[PDB]
Amino acid sequence: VKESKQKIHVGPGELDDYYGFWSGGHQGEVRVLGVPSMRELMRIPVFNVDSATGWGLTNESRHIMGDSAKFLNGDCHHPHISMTDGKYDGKYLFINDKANSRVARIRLDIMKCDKMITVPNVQAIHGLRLQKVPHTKYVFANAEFIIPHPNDGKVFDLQDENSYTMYNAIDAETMEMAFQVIVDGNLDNTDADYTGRFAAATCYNSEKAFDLGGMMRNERDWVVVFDIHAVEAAVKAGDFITLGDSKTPVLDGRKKDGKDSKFTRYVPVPKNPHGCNTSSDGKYFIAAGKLSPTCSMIAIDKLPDLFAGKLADPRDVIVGEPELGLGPLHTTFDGRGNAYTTLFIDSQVVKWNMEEAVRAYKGEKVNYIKQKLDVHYQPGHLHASLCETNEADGKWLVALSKFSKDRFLPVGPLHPENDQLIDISGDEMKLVHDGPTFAEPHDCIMARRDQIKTKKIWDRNDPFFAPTVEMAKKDGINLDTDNKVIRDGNKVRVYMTSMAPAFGVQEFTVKQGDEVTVTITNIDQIEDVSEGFVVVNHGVSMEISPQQTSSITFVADKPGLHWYYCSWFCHALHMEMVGRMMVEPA
Amino acid sequence: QKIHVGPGELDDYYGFWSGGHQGEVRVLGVPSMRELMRIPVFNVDSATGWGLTNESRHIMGDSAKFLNGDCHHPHISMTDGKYDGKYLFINDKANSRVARIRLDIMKCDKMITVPNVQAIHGLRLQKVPHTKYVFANAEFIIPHPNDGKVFDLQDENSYTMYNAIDAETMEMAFQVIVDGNLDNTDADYTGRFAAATCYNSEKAFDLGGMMRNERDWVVVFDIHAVEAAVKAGDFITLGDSKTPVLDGRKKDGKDSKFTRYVPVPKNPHGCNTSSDGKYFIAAGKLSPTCSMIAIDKLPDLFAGKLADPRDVIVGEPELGLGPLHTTFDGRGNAYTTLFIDSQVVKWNMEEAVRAYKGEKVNYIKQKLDVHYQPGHLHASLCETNEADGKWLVALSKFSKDRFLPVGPLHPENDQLIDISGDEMKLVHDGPTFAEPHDCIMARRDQIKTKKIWDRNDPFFAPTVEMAKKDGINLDTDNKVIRDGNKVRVYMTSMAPAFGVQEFTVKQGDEVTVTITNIDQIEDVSEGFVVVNHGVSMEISPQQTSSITFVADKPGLHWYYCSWFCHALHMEMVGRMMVEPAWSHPQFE
Ligand code: CUZ
Ligand code: CUA
Ligand code: CUA
Ligand SMILES: [Ca+2]
Ligand SMILES: [Ca+2]
Ligand SMILES: [Cl-]
Ligand SMILES: [Cl-]
Ligand SMILES: [K+]
Ligand code: NA
Ligand code: NA
Ligand SMILES: [Zn+2]
Ligand SMILES: [Zn+2]
Repeated sequence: VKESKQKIHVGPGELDDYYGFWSGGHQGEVRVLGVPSMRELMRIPVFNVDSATGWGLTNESRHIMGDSAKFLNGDCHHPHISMTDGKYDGKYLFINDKANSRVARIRLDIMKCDKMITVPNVQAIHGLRLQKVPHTKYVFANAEFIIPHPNDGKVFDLQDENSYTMYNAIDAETMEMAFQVIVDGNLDNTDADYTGRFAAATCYNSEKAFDLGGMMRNERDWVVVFDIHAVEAAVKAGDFITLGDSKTPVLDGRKKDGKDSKFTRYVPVPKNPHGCNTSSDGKYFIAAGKLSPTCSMIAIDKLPDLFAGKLADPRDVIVGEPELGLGPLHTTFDGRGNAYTTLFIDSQVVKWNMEEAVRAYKGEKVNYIKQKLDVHYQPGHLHASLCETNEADGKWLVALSKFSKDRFLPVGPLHPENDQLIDISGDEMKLVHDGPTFAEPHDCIMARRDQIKTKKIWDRNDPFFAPTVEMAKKDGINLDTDNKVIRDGNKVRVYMTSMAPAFGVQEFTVKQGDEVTVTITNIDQIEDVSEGFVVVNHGVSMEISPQQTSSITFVADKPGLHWYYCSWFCHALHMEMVGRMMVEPA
Repeated sequence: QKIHVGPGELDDYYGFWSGGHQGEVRVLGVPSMRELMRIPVFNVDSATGWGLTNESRHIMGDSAKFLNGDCHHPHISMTDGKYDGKYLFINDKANSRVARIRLDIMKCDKMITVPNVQAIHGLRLQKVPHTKYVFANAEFIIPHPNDGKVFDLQDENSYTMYNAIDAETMEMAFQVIVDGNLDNTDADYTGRFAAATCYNSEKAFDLGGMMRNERDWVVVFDIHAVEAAVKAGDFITLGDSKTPVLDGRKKDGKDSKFTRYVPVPKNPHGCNTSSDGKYFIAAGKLSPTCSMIAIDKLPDLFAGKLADPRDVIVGEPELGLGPLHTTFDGRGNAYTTLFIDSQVVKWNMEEAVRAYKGEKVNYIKQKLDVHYQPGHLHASLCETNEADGKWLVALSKFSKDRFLPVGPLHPENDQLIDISGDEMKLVHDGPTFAEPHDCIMARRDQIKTKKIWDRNDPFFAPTVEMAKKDGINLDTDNKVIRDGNKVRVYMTSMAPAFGVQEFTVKQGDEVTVTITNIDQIEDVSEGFVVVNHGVSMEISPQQTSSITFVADKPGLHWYYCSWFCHALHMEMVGRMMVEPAWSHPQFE
């Protein structure tokens, strides 16, 4: 006997116990929440353009974004935190972009996106998860959509021998591609084991069909299992091809005339399986059945025998297939031996015992279902605290439901997502809070307060603006002290320190048509004194926090006097923290 | 008064938060302080496609080229001094705009770039007899014309202007040249008078100069005189704008017909009309006071019956260090933020007036510590004659240690305070992003929203008229219209299928995709994303939305529905096939 009775109220002056990192959904950012209050503490821009901080306008952010800075949109789903020895290490958060086929890395000490990659030769990065052991060496990313190779407009047939999609491994630390594995069918979600050897992905379109009926044709799709060690061996030996103009090593993980690749095994699993979730004890890849009212449990410790050819049938690694309810989509873990699965149709979370399910699969009459909790309504992902680690603590569960209906005040034709906080600390799940959220966050991840360590003020050597420091060095500028205007043809490079309540350069004059770069270094040492910079009627806006250098470039296409001002309330004299750009005509 | 909204309970109020430097408007439930919706305005929203779609770019006009805004001041339209729930208006200081949000669909439906001005900051609405005008301050003095021949703020043609916009048409109604500059503004409860604070009577550009004068002022506008002069045709126009411009400057110590200047210390900031209609209350900021302007002494002021403009001041209570903003409980108490002392001070307005006449009396009732450095504050219904004295939100600029560390950039702290009693009680710390400066609350029953669009809605009526030139019935048609190097795809959609699931174009073609969501059920929002083309938008029930992009890449390119709509959402996809340029006629 043990009751679910955790406190959910965080009053004024008290602090949350966990960080929550929510996907921004179709809006493209990442959001930091406090748990259990469920309040949003910060927004981290990634694929969106943020007016407030200038992400997508500043030179530092556009440098990180590369050519994809031309896109103003992203579509996020799956946020994950880097691990060492199967425990969160607080270093990085990674997230997908389904719309423009990217992966982004967030540095959790500064809470900013610091690296971004467009995955080559694929369309739509959706499923995403991290290697656990011995650390997050790879980020594993699913490209969802089958395309021709090359995709040059000669062939559109998705059944062509060179039409396929690929599993993607990105080097977590350099954020360069590591390798890609061609697969049969398509990819939905993915997860990794607790050794570094195996990873797995559900596939819903084993039919390689383009119509909805054609995609639900097979009684069984599969989860494809990857022998990452075998892939690495082939890469070290130079046994790969490359595609197009990408140097990324490409391995062929498809079945050929019924013959298995060395890199993959295809395990039959019903049906359009969706979630692919690794239990915190490291025993199982659990695939949610979706169109089948089941989950399929793959025994990770049978995978070595599978790849060695010691098992008679790939179905032999399946050790449980519990029947749970209608529309199972995703699974999470309390660390006590239970799994928690969302039932999209029944609109519930079902708590079930994994080892009891395994015994039932063998024929024992044992009820593995512990409880079903109604949620409101149509849940997709769910997430228990530390569930992706061997420290899963069984304290909090968030279920992310797609249809909020009447759970909040009406706000027009568009509705919020309902992210419901559930106490799982005791024997009985208890619903404690309804959290409305914008643009369908879809999935989220939690970390203990003591697993995250952030900077109070920037380091002057920070790589985030190192390229700007280098520019300054070429101009002979000391960013910590200088207030100078550099003239170079029709290019003007203004450098200034800023400290509330005065810009270090309070006026400058240019010629109509000049290309103006303004570089600002906030030389305050006081935490929380953020500064801003806005050029009126020129589309220019950015943040400069303490000890940060930020820069932005725009053309002075309008003659006359044009004001700039500090946007971040920084001082009692904030309204008066302003300057003048004077633009001479021809 | 219940503080917590449990699962299945609803909030009692809507809150409309300024999005600050991030540029949107946010809808919260009060008292839970949870965000229920985001309404894109000056930001580009990946999720709904605002700033990408043809409908939204049509509304933004030429300013669709800007990806930023800087919001401060949301206000709800009124009839006879009470909110009527029709419209929300908000400022853009960064690119000099005013936007209107329709509160039935919770979208921005109109936007205007205010001509011949820089930086729209202060904004407020006429109260009586209804919101005929939106009043908006341009903060910064500029040359006229601003053609780069003259830069001097002291020149006789350097000035800023007060701006009145027609609330219903969202066209300019008039502009009034002022001395000094303009910070915040409010309006009376008759329709005759509006008022604005000024902090730069010195017309300087450096920090020292802007603080030189012991007093600046609040400028008072006689709107009846302005309208009369417009009907009489006694006005000029500036540049290409047809907006009537009236001159409200002093000339050689003689007042204009349109304005009076009441000296107020010092770099005053907030300008707030008491809910009983009695006072314009100016927050003294660099002066540890507020200045109370007796609205019923204004007619005499404008008729020469008073010797000194200061004679309309009937109170000037000493409150504390750095007064910025004032609000009202409807019980005769005012509440003022003290930025430096980091408090909310509750004070009785009638007793402050008594003390100004020398009657020794302590008008200060309570000082509540807030965390930290508060800017604006808002009490529920404070802008109307129904000010109900229930909730107060103070919007503080430095949250410091009140929330978990999230790196060098901190959230703002918007603190909900219970004022239903004699003692202010702090009940909730609400962190927010990008500095909402201000917010406005409305009772649940003051807001009525639509769940399904009407097919004739003006938001996409331009799109309906485009479709008709192509012979298209948007409610039924799934057609690919070709027109040179332009391709216009029209489709219905209803979960989980697009009505056009594939189409073929030539490389370089300009493709417009128009989708009409013909579902009838509430909350089946659909989406549309073209992979690797920077294309994303929302289509809600009965809405038509459209988006235009160049098919610049040969090959097969998937599109998919982004908004979860169905159990078969994952499979609601389509294919754009782009034939390569080398297989079609070659152009340079
Ligand atoms: Cu722009 S100021 Cu006190 Cu309104 Cu926040
Ligand atoms: Cu510097 Cu506000
Ligand atoms: Cu239609 Cu998702
Ligand atoms: Ca299938
Ligand atoms: Ca002054
Ligand atoms: Cl998953
Ligand atoms: Cl104000
Ligand atoms: K702040
Ligand atoms: Na990169
Ligand atoms: Na307009
Ligand atoms: Zn997902
Ligand atoms: Zn899912």
